[PDB]
Amino acid sequence: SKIRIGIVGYGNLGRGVEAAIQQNPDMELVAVFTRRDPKTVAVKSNVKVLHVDDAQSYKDEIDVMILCGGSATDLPEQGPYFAQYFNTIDSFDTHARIPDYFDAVNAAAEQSGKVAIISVGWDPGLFSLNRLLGEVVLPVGNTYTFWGKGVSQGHSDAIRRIQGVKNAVQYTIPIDEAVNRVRSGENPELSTREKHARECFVVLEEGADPAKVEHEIKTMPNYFDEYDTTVHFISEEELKQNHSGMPHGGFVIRSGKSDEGHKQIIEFSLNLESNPMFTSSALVAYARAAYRLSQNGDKGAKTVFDIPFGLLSPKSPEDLRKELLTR
Amino acid sequence: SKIRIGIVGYGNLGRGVEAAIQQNPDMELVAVFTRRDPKTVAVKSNVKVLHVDDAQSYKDEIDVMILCGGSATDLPEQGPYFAQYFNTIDSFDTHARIPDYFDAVNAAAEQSGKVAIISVGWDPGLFSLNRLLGEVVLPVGNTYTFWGKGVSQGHSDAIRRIQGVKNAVQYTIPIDEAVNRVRSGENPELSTREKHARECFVVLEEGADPAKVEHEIKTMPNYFDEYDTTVHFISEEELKQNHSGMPHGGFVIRSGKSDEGHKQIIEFSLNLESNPMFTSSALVAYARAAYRLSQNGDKGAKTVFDIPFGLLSPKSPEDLRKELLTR
Repeated sequence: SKIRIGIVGYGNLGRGVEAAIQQNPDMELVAVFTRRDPKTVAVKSNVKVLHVDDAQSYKDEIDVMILCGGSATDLPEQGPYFAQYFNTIDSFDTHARIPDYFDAVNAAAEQSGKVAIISVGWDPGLFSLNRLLGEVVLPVGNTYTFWGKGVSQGHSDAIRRIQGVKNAVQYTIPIDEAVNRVRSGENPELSTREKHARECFVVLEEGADPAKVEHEIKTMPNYFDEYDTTVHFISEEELKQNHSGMPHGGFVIRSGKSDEGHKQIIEFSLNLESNPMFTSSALVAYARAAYRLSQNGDKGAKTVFDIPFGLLSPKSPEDLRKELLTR
Repeated sequence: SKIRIGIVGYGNLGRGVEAAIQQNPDMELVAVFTRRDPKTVAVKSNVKVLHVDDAQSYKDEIDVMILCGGSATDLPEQGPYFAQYFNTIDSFDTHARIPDYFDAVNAAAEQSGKVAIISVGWDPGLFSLNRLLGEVVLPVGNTYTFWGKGVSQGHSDAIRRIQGVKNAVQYTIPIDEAVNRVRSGENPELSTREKHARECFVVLEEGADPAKVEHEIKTMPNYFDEYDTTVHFISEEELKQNHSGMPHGGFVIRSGKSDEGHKQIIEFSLNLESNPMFTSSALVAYARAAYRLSQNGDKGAKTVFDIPFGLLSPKSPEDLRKELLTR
């Protein structure tokens, strides 16, 4: 029998999960859940769409609910809410709130006897795994994480909420000189501004003051005041033509030394033409783990740090040992 | 209380473990065990050296025994032998024997209620993890593993067993063109001969026939006949001067696609100035896991596929969530 997946939220992430389920034949999409009236949400695979208030009635129809919502508002409620009725996966990515979200999700999942895996994706998720690995395998050394080149939704949206901006896309861009110094094993000390540049393409509103927009962008706290930021005004057509993708990538590098002074370097890198399609394929892999864990009577909140990779595969442990352990 | 480690075999690996223990303050090396008379084995940290026949008398003195022997003959007996009396880690790397070694070690570890983790290292080990990850995150695409540039002990030793060769060192070397094709997402079909070249430096015995040595090297089954192989005869002094390191490295790459055609690429790469120092730094990380698993009543044999990364850290699960989960 197939692992029965439900999706909450049908944004780029939910649409990404639906596509990943197409590539995971042990799985089937039973339902999509939305805040919206169902009738307004056109699901490509033509599965039933339903309102989230109905979801509790599907407790016995779904093995794993993959929560596709944002972290600022959707997850803080949805994580604990759905953990009461299903095993869940989410992409929660808010640094300062992780301990609280975890405790919250965990309390509900313990209560319900369900498995919740939070903060899955590539960062957090894959990259977090690699920060950890770097640090345990090479305890004397330094970890560097770089993001990009690619489109940051959050920074794009930040620019767009400026009055005077009609639309925008921002690229987060590792600065080469900084990545080469890391790669070449110099173990540099690097400030925020030395690691990433930011590059913005902006479509002005009628009557805007460019200089004022540029100024609000470059002096915005958190988003841009710590980085070299460039701004470029272009038309809507240009924004659609050249900046419609959601590529991204990055790398986690650990550079350390043996106790006899040998320079050792670990690098895990990603180069994605679709960020949300990637993130969502990870979500679905982890759903498999949540299921197998649930099936062995496990429960509670987990992160990627608690999940053995074998559980992510449909292949049996024997076949993994046979096929992938070496050569 | 420190985690109490014993080492069996004091070649490059065991000496690597000793160095890694210096970098892991939750650990202490209690004993080295050898086949040799102990008096012939000079341990740099001046820990006691003992004969392997003694080791059983040490079961209540050691938490984890890290087996540093070769896979061709030491491990196939040592794995099951020591798994009767301790938790063990090993680097078993013989593809075709893994299912049998696993079964053998597992039987003993189950019987004794001990935890054995086999085939740890960078390949197998880290790279195997990344083959697995690639494949579950990106189910539609291709995995490629390359090794080097670096010194392969096995191929060096194979050249040295030729009559007429006094000594040698061989380098396994990713062929650039093949790696670029993989990196650029072409998903090429690649033969053995297309992925790696082999490069040999050879110090002839007095009286040797160079042409004949060269011919035996290049037509040797398994080691060289499937590859473009070059041979270079040099002196002993040059071999000491320029070919004394044990560097190595490589990468595992998955190139896949979203169900909508987006090209996605995962790469995990290593660049090591000391292969054995690296491999042994991993063994010691995993020893930590073996101990935790032991302490929670777990038992039986494991591979890296069964070990959650969290268990490899000395930091609590809480501190890992806080610190490494993002940013």
